Amino acid sequence: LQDSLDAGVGNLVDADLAKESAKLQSLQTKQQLGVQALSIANQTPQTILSLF
Amino acid sequence: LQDSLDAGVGNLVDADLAKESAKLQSLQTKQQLGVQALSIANQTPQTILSLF
Repeated sequence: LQDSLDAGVGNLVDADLAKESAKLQSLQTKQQLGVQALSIANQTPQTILSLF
Repeated sequence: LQDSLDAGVGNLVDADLAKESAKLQSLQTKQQLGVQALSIANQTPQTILSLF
């Protein structure tokens, strides 16, 4: 019964790490893509300076 | 919400400078033409001296 209760605790709280590896690599790509998009959005306003 | 309020203040007060460049160049040309027209208007009266 104690082994069953420990297995139930593990079923209740434990994460599935094998899916987390793919989620981690995808988020690591997404964060750099977001940094690049933010850099381009920062660059965008300054083109007005060429008009003067 | 703070970002939305900042965007609304910018929508309210901010100028569109890309039109301002054209307005500035046209206003400079208009100022030069106005100085020329004022110069001719100053010159006009003094032709009376040829009659005497």
